[PDB]
Amino acid sequence: NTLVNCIATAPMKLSPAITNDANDFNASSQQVYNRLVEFKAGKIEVEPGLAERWEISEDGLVYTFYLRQNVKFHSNKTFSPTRPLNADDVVFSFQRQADKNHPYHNVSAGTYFYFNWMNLPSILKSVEKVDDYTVKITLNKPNTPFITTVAMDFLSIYSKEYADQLLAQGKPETLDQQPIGTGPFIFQTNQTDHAVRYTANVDYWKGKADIERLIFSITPDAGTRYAKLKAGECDVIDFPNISDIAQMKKDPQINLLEREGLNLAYIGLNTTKPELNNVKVRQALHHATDKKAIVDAVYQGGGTVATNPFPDAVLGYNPHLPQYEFNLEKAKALLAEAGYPNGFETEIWVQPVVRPSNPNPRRTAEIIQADWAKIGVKAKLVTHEWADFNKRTREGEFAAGTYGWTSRNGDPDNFLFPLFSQANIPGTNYSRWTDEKFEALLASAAQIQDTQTRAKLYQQAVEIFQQNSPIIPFAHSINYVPLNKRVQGFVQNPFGYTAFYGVSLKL
Repeated sequence: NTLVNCIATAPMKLSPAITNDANDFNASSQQVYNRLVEFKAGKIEVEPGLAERWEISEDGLVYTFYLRQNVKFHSNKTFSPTRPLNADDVVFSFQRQADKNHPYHNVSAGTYFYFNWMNLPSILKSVEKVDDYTVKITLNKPNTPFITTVAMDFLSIYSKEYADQLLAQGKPETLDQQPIGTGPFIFQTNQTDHAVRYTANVDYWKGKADIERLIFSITPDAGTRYAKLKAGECDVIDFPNISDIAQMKKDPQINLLEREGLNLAYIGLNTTKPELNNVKVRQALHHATDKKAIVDAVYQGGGTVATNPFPDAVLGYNPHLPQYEFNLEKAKALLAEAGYPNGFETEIWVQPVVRPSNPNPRRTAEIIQADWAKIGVKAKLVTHEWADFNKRTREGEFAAGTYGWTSRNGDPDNFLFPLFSQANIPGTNYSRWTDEKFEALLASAAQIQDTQTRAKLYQQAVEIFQQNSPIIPFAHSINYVPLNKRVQGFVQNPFGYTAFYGVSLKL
């Protein structure tokens, strides 16, 4: 049994702690490593990983992880472990990142993109060994999403024994280039070009994987990946051309899996601009945003109309959030009501660098421009280079624009706080909107543990946001995993990653 995974580009880094491109994770953390807790398959909730169990103190400040016993690291021709995983390995993995003086902190000229993106420098107070099987993590303030952060790829647990050996041997770089973990697959040290090869770990604590060998074959052309998948020369492909999706849905040889991405494409509105400061005007522009047309024209099937600022996989989703239905007549009337019988002139900043959240900002902008014009809003499309687009948006120069956001941990806090907190102006809160009650709900919700209590708080916060319409959500992208019919037991991951543990091959 050999699964062939055909990927578009060669993975740059085989070390999750120092990876920028989330696609590298599929070649390392996803097969070779484990985390303290792991996301349940297909879900955003966590379950025990290298921690067999954990406790959180009353105040939400202290996380205590009790480590699974008799977990072995892999070996290669350079390294054979003499002890099982313990707290030293966990402390090493966190501290390499958090402690600038740590001996491995600059190994590989490494940059801890995710540690910083998830705000651990400010959230994390300390990571301490209590005993060999107990790790105590203390936060600077309570943060419920932290438990899900711990399950993210960048917090994969490395072997300190291996790291100690390599430092002693004068080649610490090897830690990042020849990965050793506790995970379900072992990185084959003998490697060829245009491919990454793995073998099943017989000693894996969850039980040995069904598939004995994994080949990641670099196959740069989308059309070729598709062709080979039909041919059974690939079992899985990535970055399928959207043009091919419709026919893939008809192909007997293909099992096309799909689900909404944890992202949002929206029209941002600068609520400090004279006309856009007016809530009724914003509601009017919202009524004059043809979301179905946009999704239809722009995503060519690979997207869904957004009703909430996050998809229904996210905690707090509200299936009956009131909508500003597309109605130009109502839009123009609202504009008159707001004191603008002849509308006004404005700008729509077009995003110049395509992202998965929105594969065609230019066409998005054009559709909106045409409808807005019909209600007397004359919006010129404005082009900028990537860096300018971003910097002058953060600084509040824009009026309207085509923007997107992707959540990395999938928690409602990691949509609503970045987008709408006062603290993120100037910053990720492009619209500059704030509301005292809304901000209090976000803080309470981020600092409360109970799931259903959080969900109600988020639903309340989102209703306030919706009433004020500071941005106009229009789409979530759809992620696709095209599989050959032979592969069984693969579960699509909300974050987009591909894990092959638990997967089996027919025929």
